[PDB]
Order: sequence, then structure tokens, then C-alpha cells
Amino acid sequence: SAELTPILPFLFLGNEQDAQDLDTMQRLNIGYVINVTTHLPLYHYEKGLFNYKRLPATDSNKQNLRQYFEEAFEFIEEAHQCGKGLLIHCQAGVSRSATIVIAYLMKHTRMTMTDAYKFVKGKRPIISPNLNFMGQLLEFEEDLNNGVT
Amino acid sequence: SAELTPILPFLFLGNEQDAQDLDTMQRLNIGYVINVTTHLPLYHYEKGLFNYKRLPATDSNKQNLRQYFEEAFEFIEEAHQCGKGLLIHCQAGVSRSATIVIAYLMKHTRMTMTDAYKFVKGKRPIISPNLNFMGQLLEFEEDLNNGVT
Amino acid sequence: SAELTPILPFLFLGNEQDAQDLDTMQRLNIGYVINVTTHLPLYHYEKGLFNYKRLPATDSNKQNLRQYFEEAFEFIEEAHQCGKGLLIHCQAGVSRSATIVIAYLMKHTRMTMTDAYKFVKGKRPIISPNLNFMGQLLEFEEDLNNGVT
Amino acid sequence: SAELTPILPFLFLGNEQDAQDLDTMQRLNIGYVINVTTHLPLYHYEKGLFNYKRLPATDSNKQNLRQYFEEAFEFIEEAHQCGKGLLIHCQAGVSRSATIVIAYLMKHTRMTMTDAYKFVKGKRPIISPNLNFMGQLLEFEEDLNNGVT
Repeated sequence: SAELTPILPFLFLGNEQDAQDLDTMQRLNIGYVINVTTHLPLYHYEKGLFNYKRLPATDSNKQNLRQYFEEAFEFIEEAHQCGKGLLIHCQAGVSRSATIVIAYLMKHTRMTMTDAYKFVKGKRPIISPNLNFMGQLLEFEEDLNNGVT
Repeated sequence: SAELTPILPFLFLGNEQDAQDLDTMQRLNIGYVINVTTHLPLYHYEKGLFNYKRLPATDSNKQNLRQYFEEAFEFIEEAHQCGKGLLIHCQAGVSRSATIVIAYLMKHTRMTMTDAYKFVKGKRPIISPNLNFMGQLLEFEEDLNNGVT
Repeated sequence: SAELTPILPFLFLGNEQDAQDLDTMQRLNIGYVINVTTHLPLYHYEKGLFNYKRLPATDSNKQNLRQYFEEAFEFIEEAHQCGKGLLIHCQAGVSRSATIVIAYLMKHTRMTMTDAYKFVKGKRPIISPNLNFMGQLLEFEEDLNNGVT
Repeated sequence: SAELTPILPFLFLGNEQDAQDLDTMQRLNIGYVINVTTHLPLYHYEKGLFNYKRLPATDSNKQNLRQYFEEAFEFIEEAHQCGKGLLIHCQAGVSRSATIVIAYLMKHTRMTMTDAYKFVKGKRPIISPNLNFMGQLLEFEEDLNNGVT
């Protein structure tokens, strides 16, 4: 399967198997995990080693991900400001979780949607957010451009 | 091997190799060809069997295909009205030709983008991603949904 | 369906679906809703988040909309003077609600009836007030021109 | 967007780059151009497609733009009456051209300065600050509020 992807030094995009790799996460100084699924466990919750957030979304055509953008960015920024890394994952690292990372890059590194997509896809070539999510990323771009978030 | 792909009784999608299958073209009653590249030959041109239109695109970062939509739709319709089939092809991955097919299904059979995409990909499972064309289709969808002329 | 239409920075024209989209309304800083129907609910009334006004009109050939113009304008102006936006809707955003917006623009931005129509239609191409309403907009123009309101 | 900006059905605002987009101009039915610089070319002049007016300003300390308002309004109106669009452009930041657009909205659609500014910036989020033009618009607002001719 595809390896865990460093996006920034403190932000890693991955799949459910990555979220179980305790040794890798501790090597990378990860202290925060975002699980972008309704149904997966928070792996290693009971060892109390990470701070977790669930964004309980499906990968469907009606799922609203935009509603979770602000919360996710705040959590990435919490990890960032205290010098820890954050792992964000869904099942494959292809769609839900990639959409959140692209959006983070749009807001916080001011990349266009196209540039943030290519930035992530260059690092993790299997990403492919569904068209619903792609439409949300375009509306998010509009709203960022007009100062509307 | 493979061959060109039925989309509607009068509309077929294919790649570079598929366009060279003169036997399949005649059996499927294809009378019209759209070649969505600047550099490929008009296959079978010298035989004088078909009506051609070249849309001289590239599969590049800034290629505008929306500009050709109205012209391609008119030519599909002229074949439709004549009782002949039209093949639209580009190259391996069918990214440019699929973009125009999806557009035609969105405008003329009123499918949403996601539904037209799924309709085409169900028939033609390999569609190379192109973020630029995907964005032109999402904008074309917004325009159709808003009733823009 | 057509997307919600910003007419002015504090005035949005929409359909019944738009009036349910709580997240969009709060993003747009909407604090006021006008519902131009007799029979639809005031969506989200029970969350006590918006100020509402019902203009309980039908889309018929006998319906008097002029009688509601002054009330609607006062409400739009309440929203405007306190720095909030207003969403006005009927079922489709096509006829009743569009007529009210066109009339607001005639009185408060001094647009002719033709110019206010084209202004709204340019932003929301699906609008089409019925001929009864169009006749009322013309007599409203007369009364504005003569100072008779 | 990467092109000129609709303000009213017949009035568009843009920069140096936007003025060079001959396809966008024709598609939007722009027949008229106001170039608010002393030094830029009249783009597309040799094609004989458009009616031009140069307002030979600079974006400087003491540049008076108020002096051109009446002339620019007459030209906008001539286009409006003709059924054609008018593009007004200057350079990156659109400070001079936006000043004239805001002036026209204040005089002809009677928006307050702040509301006209917000209307334009909502459509065109980058407006370079110019304290001198802002002061001219504030004095023009006072004149209009006092009924000065």
C-alpha cells in the first residue's frame, strides 16, 4: 500500500494502516491524530499517547466536508504551535482526508486550489477526492478569495 | 484487445488506437469523427468515408476545452439528425474526449457532472484525471444549473 | 438547482432550499429572512437565529404584491442599517421574490424597471416574474417617477 | 477569476491584463472602453472594434479624478443606452478605475460611498488603497448628500 505522506514537517496524510503504526508516529513526533471517518476506531486511544479528533464523515456525494474545515485547521494549528506533528487519515488517504489537507494548504499557505491539489498529489500520487469534495474545494477557494470564512 | 466505446446510440468515445479501427467504425454506423488533438492524423481521411472536425487541443495545464463545447455539440447533433454515429477520440486516457462527452451529457441529457462522469466511466473505466478539465466541467455545471446562456 | 444569488452585499435572492442552508446563511452574515409564500414553513424558526417576515402571497394572476413592497423594503433596510444581510425567497426564486427584489432596486437604487430587471436577471438568469407582477412593477415605476408612494 | 469584472450588466472593471482579453470583451458584449492612464496603449485599437476614451491620469499624490467623473458617466450612459457594455480599466490594483466605478454607483444608483465600495470590492476583492482618491469620493459623497449640482 502507499506509504504515509509528509505534507509539511508537522502534517502527515495517511491511511488506516498508518494510523496503527505507533512506532512511526512516535518517530515522526506526531502528537495529534485526525480520523475522518464515522466508523473506524481511534487506533491506540487507550494508550493515551495522542490527542484525537474525529470528523465523522462518509465518502459520499452528499457528504459536507466544508463544515469540518475550521475545526480541523484549528487542530492542525494546535499541533503546529506546540511543536508536534499531526497525522490525518481516512481509510485509504485518497478522498476525505486529502480534501481536508488540500483545504488546509489553501487557507494557511495561500495556495490556489489547483496548486494545493498538485502539491499534495505530487507527494501522494494516489489522492483523488470525489467530485462532491472537489466542488466544495472550489467554493472554499471563492470564499477565501473574497474573504468569506 | 479494446475498441471504441458506445455512450449513446450515436455517440462513441475512444482513444488513439480505437480511432484506427475502420471495420468497427463502419459496423457501428459511425459517419462523423471529432479528433481532439492538434497533432494526430485524421485517421482514414484519404478514404473519404467520414466527416471530420479537429479540436486542436493539448492535454496541458491551461488548455481551454469549454471554448469548443458548442461547436462539438453542433457536430454531434448534425450526426444525430442524419442517423449516423459520431466518434470522439483523443489519446490514451481519453481525458480530452471524455471531457467533451461528459459536457454533452450534462447539457443535452441534463445529468449532473457526477452522474455524467459515472455514466461514462461505467462504460469506459480508464479516464485519466485532469484537474484543469475537471474544473471546466464543474464551472460548466454551475453555469447550466444557474441557467446561464 | 440554481445557487443562491447575491444581489447586494446585504441582500440575497433564493429558493426554498437556500432558506434551509443554515451554514451558508451564517457564512453570509444573514440575520433576516423574507418568505414570500403563504404555505412554506419559516425554516429554522425555532433556533431563534434569524428575524423573519412572511409576505403570504400566491404566484397567481390576481395576487397583489405591491401591497407588500413598503413592508419588505423597511425590513431590508433594517437588515442593512444594522450591518446584517437578508435572504428573500419563495419556492424557486423565480417570480414572487424576484418581483420584490426588482422593486426594492427601483425604489432604493433608483434603477428603472428595465434596468433593475436586467440587473437581477444578469445575476440570476432563471428569474421570470409573471405578467401580473410585471404589470405591477410598471405601475410602481410610474408612481415612483411622479412621487406617488 | 483571471479576467475583467462585471459590476452592472453594462459596466465592467479590470486591470491592465484584463484589458487585453479580446475574447472576453466580445463575449460580454463590451463596445466601449475607458482607459484611466496616461501611458498605457488603447488595447485592440487597430482592430477598430471599440469606442475609446482615455482619462490621462496618474495614480499619484495629487491626481484629480473628480474632474473626469461627469465625462466618464456620459460615456457609460452612451454605452448603456446603446445596449453595449463598457470596460473601465487602469492597472494592477484598479485604484483609478475603481474610483470612477464607485463614483458612478454613488451618483447613478445612489449608494452611499461605503455601500458602493463594498459592492465593488465584493466583486473585485483587490482594490489598492489610495488615500487621495478616497478623499475625493468622500467629498463627492458629501456633495451628493447636500444636493450640490
